[PDB]
Amino acid sequence: SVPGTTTDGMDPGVVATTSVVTAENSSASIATAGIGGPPQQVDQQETWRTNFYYNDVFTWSVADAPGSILYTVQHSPQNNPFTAVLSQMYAGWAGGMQFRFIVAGSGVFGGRLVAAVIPPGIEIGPGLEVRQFPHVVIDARSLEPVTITMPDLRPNMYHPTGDPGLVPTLVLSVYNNLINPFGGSTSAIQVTVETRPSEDFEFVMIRAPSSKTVDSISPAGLLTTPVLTGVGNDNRWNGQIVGLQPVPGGFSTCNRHWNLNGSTYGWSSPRFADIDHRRGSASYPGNNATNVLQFWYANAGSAIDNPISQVAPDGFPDMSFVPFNGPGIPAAGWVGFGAIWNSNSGAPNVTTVQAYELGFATGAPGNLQPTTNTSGSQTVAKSIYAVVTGTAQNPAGLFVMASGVISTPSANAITYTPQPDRIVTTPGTPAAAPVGKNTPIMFASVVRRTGDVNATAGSANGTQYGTGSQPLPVTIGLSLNNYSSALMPGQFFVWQLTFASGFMEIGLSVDGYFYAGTGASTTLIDLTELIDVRPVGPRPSKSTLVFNLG
Amino acid sequence: SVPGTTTDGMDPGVVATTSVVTAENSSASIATAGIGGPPQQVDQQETWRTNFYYNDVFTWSVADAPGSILYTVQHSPQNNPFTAVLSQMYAGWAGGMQFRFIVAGSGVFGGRLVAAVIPPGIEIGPGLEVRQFPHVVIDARSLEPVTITMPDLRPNMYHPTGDPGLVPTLVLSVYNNLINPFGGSTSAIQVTVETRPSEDFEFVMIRAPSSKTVDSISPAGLLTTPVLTGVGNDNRWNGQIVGLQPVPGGFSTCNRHWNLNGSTYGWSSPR
Amino acid sequence: SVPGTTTDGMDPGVVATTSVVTAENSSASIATAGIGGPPQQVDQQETWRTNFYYNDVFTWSVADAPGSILYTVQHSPQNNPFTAVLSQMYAGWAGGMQFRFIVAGSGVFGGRLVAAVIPPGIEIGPGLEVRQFPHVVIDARSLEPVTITMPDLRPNMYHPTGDPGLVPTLVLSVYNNLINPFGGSTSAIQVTVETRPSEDFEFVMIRAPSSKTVDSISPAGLLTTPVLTGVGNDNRWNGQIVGLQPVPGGFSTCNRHWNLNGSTYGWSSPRFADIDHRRGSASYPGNNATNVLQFWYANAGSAIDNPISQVAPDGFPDMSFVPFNGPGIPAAGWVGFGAIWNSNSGAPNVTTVQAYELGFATGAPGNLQPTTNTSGSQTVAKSIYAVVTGTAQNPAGLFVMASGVISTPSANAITYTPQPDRIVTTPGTPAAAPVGKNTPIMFASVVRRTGDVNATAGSANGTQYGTGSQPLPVTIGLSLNNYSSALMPGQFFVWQLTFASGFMEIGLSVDGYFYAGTGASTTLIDLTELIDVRPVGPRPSKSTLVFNLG
Repeated sequence: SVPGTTTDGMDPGVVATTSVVTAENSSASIATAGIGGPPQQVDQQETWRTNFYYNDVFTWSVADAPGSILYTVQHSPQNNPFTAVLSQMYAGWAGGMQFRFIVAGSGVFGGRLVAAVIPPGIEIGPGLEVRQFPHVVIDARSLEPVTITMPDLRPNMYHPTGDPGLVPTLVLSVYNNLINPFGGSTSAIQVTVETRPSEDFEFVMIRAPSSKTVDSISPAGLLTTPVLTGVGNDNRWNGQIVGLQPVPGGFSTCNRHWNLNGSTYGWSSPRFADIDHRRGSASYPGNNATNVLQFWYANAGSAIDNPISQVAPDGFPDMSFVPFNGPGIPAAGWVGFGAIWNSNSGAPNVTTVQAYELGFATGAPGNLQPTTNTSGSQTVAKSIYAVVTGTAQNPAGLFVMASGVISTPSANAITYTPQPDRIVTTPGTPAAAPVGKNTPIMFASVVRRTGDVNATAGSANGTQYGTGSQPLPVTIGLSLNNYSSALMPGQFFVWQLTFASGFMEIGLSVDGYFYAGTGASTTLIDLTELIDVRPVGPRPSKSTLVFNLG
Repeated sequence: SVPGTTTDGMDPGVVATTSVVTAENSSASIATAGIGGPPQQVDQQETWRTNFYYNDVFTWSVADAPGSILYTVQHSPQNNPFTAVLSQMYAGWAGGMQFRFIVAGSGVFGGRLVAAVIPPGIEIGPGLEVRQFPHVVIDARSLEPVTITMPDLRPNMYHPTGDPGLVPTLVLSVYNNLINPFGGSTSAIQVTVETRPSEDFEFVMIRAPSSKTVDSISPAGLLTTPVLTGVGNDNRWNGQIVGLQPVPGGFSTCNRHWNLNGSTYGWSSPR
Repeated sequence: SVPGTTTDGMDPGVVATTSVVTAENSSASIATAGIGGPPQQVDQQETWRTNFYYNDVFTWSVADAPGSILYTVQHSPQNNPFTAVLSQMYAGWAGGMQFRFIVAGSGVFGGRLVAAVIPPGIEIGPGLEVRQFPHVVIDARSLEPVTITMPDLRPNMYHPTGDPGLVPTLVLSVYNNLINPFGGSTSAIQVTVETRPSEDFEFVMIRAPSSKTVDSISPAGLLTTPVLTGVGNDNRWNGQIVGLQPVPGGFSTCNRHWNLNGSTYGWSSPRFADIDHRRGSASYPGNNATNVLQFWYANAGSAIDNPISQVAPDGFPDMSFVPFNGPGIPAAGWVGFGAIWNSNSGAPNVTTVQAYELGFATGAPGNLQPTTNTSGSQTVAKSIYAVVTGTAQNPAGLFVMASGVISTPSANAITYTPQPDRIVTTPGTPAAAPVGKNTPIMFASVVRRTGDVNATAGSANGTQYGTGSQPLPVTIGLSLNNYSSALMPGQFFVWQLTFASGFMEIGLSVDGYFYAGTGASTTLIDLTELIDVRPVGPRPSKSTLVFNLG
């Protein structure tokens, strides 16, 4: 006898068929994937083919209404961890994949789940009625696993590895409300999804692995475990990422931000080199030239140095200029050490070296006001400390070092200084907006300031944070590879961030912005107990990313 | 007609073989380990090798997330009591070892465990994912015991007792969260691990009692009963230890402090 | 009929046996790799198993003496491009591999090659007599391919994927001098090596690919094509790598340099953050405090801030201090913008902001002399331009920004400024020395200066170069992973850099230094027409790396 309480790795449990799984589909799938040649990696006795391996886990609570979606997977060789390795030596794939669900509940629970394979060409999200497709209904009291097969319903004769085309989507939604007849704090059970290729899965043509690599067919390898723990910086301050900042209002970052199409709207390369502009006018107030505040300005659009955009010099911060006058230190400003140099010889001036506040403004000879649009604006520098003399040369130049620190009027730290009310954006960049319970996030790094240059993380004076839209390895890999055929609009590419106590998901839209499903919470995420990052793949944007840190 | 509520000492229960237990692994283990001469203590009627005996017990809480480690042991003679007695009497070993798990829960509980055998070269830590190995899943409502045999996967021809080298590792983690539908104070059950050598386990060379090398006898002898309620002094002062106090936040002492690997970072020899 | 002039991909040509290939070795290899379980990926009709795929090409000239080694490969699943993909899902391997040699010569050429499989435990290099092993002799006039099989002569019962153990080595040396009876400029032919697994090759256990990944078993993925073209920086100046600098005398870099054991001797993390030191004495000369040169110094060894070494603060340059006085700009110095800050509050001073030269010196109150050893020395800063007033506080602090520029006394550029005569090294770091015709190389990046801040690559004023020991992605990946069981001492890990016109090899020693076989040439390599980088694996250090750029 074999009890139902212990299940083998190769045991499928009960096999739950659906009208979408037909012999005609299987025979047509084999017969027309044969245009790739003989099927490859089809040995039935291989260990990667015979066992089920983990794909996901999800929670089913009593508050989950009938029709609400709990699980959604897209047909891919990236669901299985071993067909994802084998796809790096083959140029195509076809066939189906089995999905084994193990429900972890007792015999006292009620409520049921429903499972349908959704054909390609149908939008996946809320309002998709899973119970009016051909479906299967699973109890909460299932002891044995329930494996359903996802066939290859494809309009192409095989899926190329780079662009697969249209694929089905397996949806597990709530059929009936899960009930606990006991009543109390214990109202949730868990369902584990595992996966294994079907008997008619195959790869079709071989190809050299030095062709389109793992970094060009999916953005799974961009956001790996050392990137988010201690190695990757951000794309604004070049500082070690120590957290995530949820932005419930939404923001819009243009500079050093790459979308999933391999394009940018900014004026900066994916690197932190210096800001060097030629022929911008420099000036200094009054008639006396001792301890004066050096000023520099140049119209946006006349920076003919960058092969990416003519708006601003490379590495210029996309922050509005905060106005200040006299010997008063401004609040929340990008300042960076630099100098004024004569354009005719390239020689920097001896005495005009200071920490210059860099930003975007509107009227440089008159009243200095901040701005966000680059149109009709100008890139404006002005030193925050005293400079002896000052170059009043009109064709003069400005050279400012790459990384920047925070201007703070006192020793005490302030909030994260690129707030969305002052981030400079060209006309045309799309904005990150909260979709469902998923709010956009930034990537906080500890950035020191001009009030305490000894201030580190956890300083008793107060810790200072600067935020970026993307990690630098993420936007470095996004500029080098194109992932248009990896995510439709209205979809996220989700990773899982396992922590020491909890676990929580982030997702990347086609715009390039990252999202965590935290709702309206503004509390910074610690990112210190982060142990593991793994990808799970394309998911709907209107499906809440999980977030529990307790 | 045993009802399943009472299990014999020799009864394994349901045998769950993942993908590592193969016949020709056993054949390539038995034939190869003849480099230690004739195999010793191989009599499959002796009671020390036919019965399951206690090794460890562990607690499965409702707060243990999926993927959390509950019970991991490297392949060793030390996972069995009588094999640990005989391992000081011999200088090499080979073969597998069965692990019988008995879950102490009623039929009202829910949640699953996952057990895999990890191959010898793999590093075991935070990044190891155990459900993406060939595994077996065990329910919290298991009445009969479940036996998972870890075979002897090895690149060496046998395992020296002082330097076994690369061994496989049985890893038992949480597959699904443990659920009590009542809630309340009861939030943890217990699993007892019994152990018994496999059909192909053996020793080879004899050697003098108490004489091996690396993997020095685990430091169970440096901390005994009197240390706390008798002799035994401190590092800064020479007084009896009257209590322990927990510091929230941590500390750092590097004067008379020696680490697992014998080394000090500082002055002041321990006297 | 099948002519010998056209050969199939699956055609082995003639099969050249050796006494090292025996039936007892094959049967023992199968019978004892069976302890891993059933053999995996052993389907004989698979396309990756049946075809030969490219491994290497090498040149055989008339100047190559009898006994000189032309080709050397180590037994590995990294020789084949498809067993290298399959090794990411398996925990072990065993069995042999075939090597197919196609000699490209006419029937007018003379001379012969010899081929032996060398057993493990034997040193590979010059003076290894291949003609006194069991061997096979191949003409220069061979029309059909010659395939010889490399058996698995192993003392382990299988090779684990991470550490394989002792493996054989296939050596192709010269048997007889290649002769052209014609005489002239055409004195070289080419031999192509291809590879295919043997019938008894296998993988033994499956494992999850999220285990020890491709970046931990071999350093092949560290030096990839975007790293050396336009993305990677260097570990000294954080600038885009535009070339390689051959150093025929040898050098020794300690700071921000990681070896293959995952260890460093430097005082810097693999990142370019700022230099922040507490309690170093600051001073300024004379009694007047206008336009004075600010000075700062602190003894090396009293920087209690770094969790890696107490020698110097994190990010401090390993360059000797070049002395200067008065209003004279020094030559070839690390200068970086910074300030002096009061240690009791962390507040930077308003007026002491300048471009400070940073270096290592010996006597700070007396005569400032340069130094290379860190022992008995001190980290010394001194501004290169005028600073109003100056903090004379003994417990004061220094904060200098991360990246540095060159100090140049005129507008004109100079040689690459971290010359090996001034690179600061702790006592204990090993030095890069020329082995054979292979000389160590650095990684030149265009670093701008204080004489022309508009100076870029190819400037009519003159281009300025700063060199580092390693690329930043290479030393970032070397700190995260340990490759002790990837290269024995006396070996290089070679990559191939294919250019538009030529192709040339670099190799990485266990010390962490890179080598190119260029002899005594000091000419900088252009690295602009670099199109492809691929790895080839462990090779002897006393075997000249190829170099032809024409």
